[PDB]
Amino acid sequence: SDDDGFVEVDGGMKFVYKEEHPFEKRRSEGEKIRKKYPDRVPVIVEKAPKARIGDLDKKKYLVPSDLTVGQFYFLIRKRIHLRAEDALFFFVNNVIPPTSATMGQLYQEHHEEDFFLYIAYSDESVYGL
Repeated sequence: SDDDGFVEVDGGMKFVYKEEHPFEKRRSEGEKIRKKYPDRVPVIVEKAPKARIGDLDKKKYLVPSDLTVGQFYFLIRKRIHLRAEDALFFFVNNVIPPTSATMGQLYQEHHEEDFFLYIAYSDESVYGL
């Protein structure tokens, strides 16, 4: 007992979506949309702190699970009208996901307790820079 160790609970990253939608309501929607569309995953995308980059009109995406991170990357780039030479990086829990992974795998490994996957985007490869 002298060495009892804390469990470090992971809350994920800060999102406006999480501040504006009560957790219990988020979890209800995440569970239900996964039953409605078992081959898709619900995703929240928001601009990271200090990013200097175009705004993203819509934060909520219902994504076929077999689409890759790289495909979703080009989708988001197009929605913010980024030029090809401009950078865009995604972060899930402060880590850049590999482009070859499926969105389904990223969701399975990293969805939060509300059954959403949370992605932040930035112009920089360091979250918050």
